Amino acid sequence: RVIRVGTRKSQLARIQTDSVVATLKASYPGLQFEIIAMKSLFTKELEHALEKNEVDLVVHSLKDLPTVLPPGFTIGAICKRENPHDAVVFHPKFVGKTLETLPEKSVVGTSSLRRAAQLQRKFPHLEFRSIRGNLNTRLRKLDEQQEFSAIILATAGLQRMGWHNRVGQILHPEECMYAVGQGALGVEVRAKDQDILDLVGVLHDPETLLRCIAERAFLRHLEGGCSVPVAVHTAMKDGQLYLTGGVWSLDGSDSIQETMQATIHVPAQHEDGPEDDPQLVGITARNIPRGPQLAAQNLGISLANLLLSKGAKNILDVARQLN
Ligand SMILES: *Cc1[nH]c(Cc2[nH]c(Cc3[nH]c(Cc4[nH]cc(CCC(=O)O)c4CC(=O)O)c(CCC(=O)O)c3CC(=O)O)c(CCC(=O)O)c2CC(=O)O)c(CCC(=O)O)c1CC(=O)O
Repeated sequence: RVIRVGTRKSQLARIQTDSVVATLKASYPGLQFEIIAMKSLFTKELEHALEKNEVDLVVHSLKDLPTVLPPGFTIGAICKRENPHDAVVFHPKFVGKTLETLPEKSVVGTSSLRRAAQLQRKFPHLEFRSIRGNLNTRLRKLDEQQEFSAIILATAGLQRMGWHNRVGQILHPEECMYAVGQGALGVEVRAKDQDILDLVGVLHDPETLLRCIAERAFLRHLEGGCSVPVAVHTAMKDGQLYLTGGVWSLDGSDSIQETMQATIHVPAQHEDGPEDDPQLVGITARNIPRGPQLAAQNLGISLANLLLSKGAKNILDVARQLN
């Protein structure tokens, strides 16, 4: 009867879970949804819950899900993407500044290798430094202490907190391309639970799905391991899917970046697809035509092979061993 939704207890995970449950209740007003509250450790804890039929589905930020999931789990819904951009919050003394106009040697807080690599390259006169804590803690550090002049974070995190007004600068791709999956939510479920897969398949957004298949296929084929600097940009326009991807050394000084495109129509109709169909980069979308999904996957693989031909494996190897 009731659909059990497991969640981490942190505030942003609860907000994300609530928003997905709200969309499910809009399609299914006659159904009961119960929220059960209980990093890579907690991902496995939620997977255990799901393996043991303690919960039926779990909501993650998509960028937080590896491109290979354990067997028995799949991503049963890619929700419509929120804003994928990275953003800057400034120290309060910096009224109306941007990263371009901060004094030289200002310290910017980020614990993302990806952001730090791209931003050191774009802003060589700033210092980029690790900062610890959840979003409320980083904002306190910034408001109360003098170490940091600014911090970097995902716009969609602040947006979900109701704190969009804290944003002082939205970074564009030439400054900082986003992480694979950033801004999309993914729902993880048991790989062979057909009732729940049909249920959450109403959440799939076809454009976001194809974009993220391509972003994820690209990342998987690079085989860089976790936490190397890799970033993407995707757009669907005029029948084309565009994928830009890049890799960087930790200090940003070495980089390879290329763009490929493919003719991929965004499907507007749901279709009743076959059940034997294997998942693509951990995603199961049986109600969306399969052809465009495979084409999005092939685009990511292609762009990854191009980058590897131009030397990406050596950049990723060095970055991985120096993190
Ligand atoms: C091998 C491998 N492991 C993973 C899982 C994985 N993903 C990341 C990316 C990551 N996560 C966070 C924290 C965060 N998650 C969501 C938000 C809000 C935005 C949103 O919903 O999209 C946030 C906060 C925020 O971004 O503001 C971060 C940022 C950490 C920080 O700011 O200090 C990042 C890094 C980034 O965006 O560049 C991680 C890293 C976690 C970390 O660095 O703290 C991990 C696990 C790990 O590497 O240990 C993946 C998937 C990565 C992807 O798809 O983007 C992979 C890749 C693979 O399978 O090859």
